[PDB]
Amino acid sequence: QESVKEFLAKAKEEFLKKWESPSQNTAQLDHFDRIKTLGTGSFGRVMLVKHKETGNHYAMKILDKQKVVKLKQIEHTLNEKRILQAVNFPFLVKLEFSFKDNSNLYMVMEYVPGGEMFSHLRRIGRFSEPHARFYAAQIVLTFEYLHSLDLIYRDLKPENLLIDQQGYIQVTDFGFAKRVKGRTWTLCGTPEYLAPEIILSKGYNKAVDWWALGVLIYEMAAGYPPFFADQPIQIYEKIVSGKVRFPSHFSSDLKDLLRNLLQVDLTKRFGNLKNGVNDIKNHKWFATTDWIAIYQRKVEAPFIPKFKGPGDTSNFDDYEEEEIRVSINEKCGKEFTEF
Ligand SMILES: O=S1(=O)N[C@@H]2CNC[C@@H]2Oc2ncccc21
Ligand SMILES: O=S1(=O)N[C@@H]2CNC[C@@H]2Oc2ncccc21
Ligand SMILES: O=S1(=O)N[C@@H]2CNC[C@@H]2Oc2ncccc21
Ligand SMILES: O=S1(=O)N[C@@H]2CNC[C@@H]2Oc2ncccc21
Repeated sequence: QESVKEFLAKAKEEFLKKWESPSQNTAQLDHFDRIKTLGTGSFGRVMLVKHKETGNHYAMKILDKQKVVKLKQIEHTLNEKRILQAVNFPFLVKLEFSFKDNSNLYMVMEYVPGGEMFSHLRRIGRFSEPHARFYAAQIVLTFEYLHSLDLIYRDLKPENLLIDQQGYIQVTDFGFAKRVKGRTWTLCGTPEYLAPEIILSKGYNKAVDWWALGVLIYEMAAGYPPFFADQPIQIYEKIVSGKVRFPSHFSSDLKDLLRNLLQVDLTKRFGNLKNGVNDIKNHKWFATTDWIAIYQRKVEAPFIPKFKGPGDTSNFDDYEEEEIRVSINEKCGKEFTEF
């Protein structure tokens, strides 16, 4: 379709302009009041903050430079910020500011008060097929966009998909995203969502995102992912086996789509064939989907999260509140020069 081609051509032009001249150092920490920790991990956390001058709320991802270095995440962190400042798509979180100080890297993003899809999925148990399909269509369009820019996302899972005030998805967490022409090799991602070629240490490509979409759609519609176990090695054995069991409540169209996304041979996997994303968009399971209406955000969402206002944190959970320390001395300045 000419409209799609012209759209993706302009999308790549606009991405490349920002990719080649990234923004840096667009705020500082004391421009914000810290409100609450929204999530925490091994080298950083995300905090709800309020900008003092404007009153606007934001999600501030804070990465400890020393821990980033220790966990060998320098390149990944530089990828994340460079990609986020260059992308623009309705279902991608907007990066509003970035900056660094003696201790930390900061990415200040739009705050999405509806919470993680993970929470709603576990609360409701499973999504109906129409509900899962509404979210899946947004991911399909987002991956069509990212892949057209030579970006691989590499961290699709329910915790990384926030639900906004209109009930639409905002993809967060570009920590593993990478601009790749051709193949890449890093072992990264969450075990349940890894394609076989990642587990087998192969050079892999954007087809791993389409595999992860298969896992996500299965998990949304079943309530649990297709490959699970207590030990990652047992998960990996199931992933590489070519065996998936579907709940009997799955429609035949859903099972067919999932057999083609959860295709262990990457050369036969939907999204990675000659017709690319169109094998997915034209699949029977998406027959009711108005792709343009989804992109234009004209479809009524199946679900609007309950929240009281732009600063409401009720849909996020409670974490120990720790200091945001900024050392009197600069740490790892050389490593993060480009940030
Ligand atoms: O609530 S989160 O902390 N959940 C996830 C944990 N890391 C990926 C997601 O990061 C976030 N990004 C923006 C806002 C909130 C969050
Ligand atoms: O639900 S939104 O208020 N927020 C979302 C988060 N930023 C992108 C989305 O923006 C929107 N665009 C159109 C209608 C509604 C919305
Ligand atoms: O620790 S790494 O092995 N992590 C990533 C794996 N492939 C890209 C990165 O390669 C590296 N380049 C230089 C030093 C260390 C590494
Ligand atoms: O609380 S809102 O859903 N509605 C508000 C009423 N006037 C506009 C405001 O829009 C919002 N913008 C960002 C987050 C939440 C909201």
